[PDB]
Amino acid sequence: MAGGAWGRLACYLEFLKKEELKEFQLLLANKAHSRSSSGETPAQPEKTSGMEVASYLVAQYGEQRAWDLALHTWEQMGLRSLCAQAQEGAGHS
Repeated sequence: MAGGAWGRLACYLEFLKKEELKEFQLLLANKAHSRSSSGETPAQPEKTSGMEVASYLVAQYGEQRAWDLALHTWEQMGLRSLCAQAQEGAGHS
């Protein structure tokens, strides 16, 4: 199935769990392409599954600054595999 604007998005977000899915949604909000003198976003997050972080991130931004910033946020953690899979022409494997 396709999504609101995700489909396969939540499949990437099925591999990882709180062990670094939390760090992902965290590191994101620090990087947060605004850049201003706080380095957070307003309204506390409430979304725990990868699916939920999907429909969350498209709300925060849209497809664009969701995924474009996501592909940075894996540079922070060190998920070169994800940054590969996301671009591999493959839709995971």
